[PDB]
Amino acid sequence: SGAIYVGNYRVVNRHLATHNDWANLVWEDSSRDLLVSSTTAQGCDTIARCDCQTGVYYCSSRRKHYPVSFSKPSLIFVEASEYYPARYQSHLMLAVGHSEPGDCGGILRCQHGVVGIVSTGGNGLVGFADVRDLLWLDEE
Ligand SMILES: CSc1ccncc1NS(=O)(=O)N1CCC[C@H](C(N)=O)C1
Ligand SMILES: [Zn+2]
Repeated sequence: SGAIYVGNYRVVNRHLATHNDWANLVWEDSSRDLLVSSTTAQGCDTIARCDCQTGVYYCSSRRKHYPVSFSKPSLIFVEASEYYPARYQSHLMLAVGHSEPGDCGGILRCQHGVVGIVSTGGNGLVGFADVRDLLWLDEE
């Protein structure tokens, strides 16, 4: 579990969105595993606007933040899970690191701010849904 709180927005994995998230929906995209809802209080996270390929992510299954090297956002095949059928997920970055299903939502960050959230994994890999292209998270 986990979310990004920037401005009056809450960014979560689409597959983990609550009924309150859907009832206050701003934008969702199943191909990216992302959903954004509106919030009453202002959040403290800042979004990175950069092309870093190194950063640090939070792994809840280890209670630890790990430094990682990650690939550029791409279209990657993701196997069938209890949340989606086998499909191509877009804007996904891969890294070598520990992950378990419940680790989804952990933040990946660089020196500039939040880069994305854990979305996929398995066998010593972890995948992150990038958010750096969503410029509208910084306004309105
Ligand atoms: C951190 S997710 C994870 C980690 C380790 N083993 C396995 C997994 N699970 S998964 O990769 O099948 N995942 C399950 C939840 C939905 C995800 C999606 N974005 O399509 C796919
Ligand atoms: Zn950066």
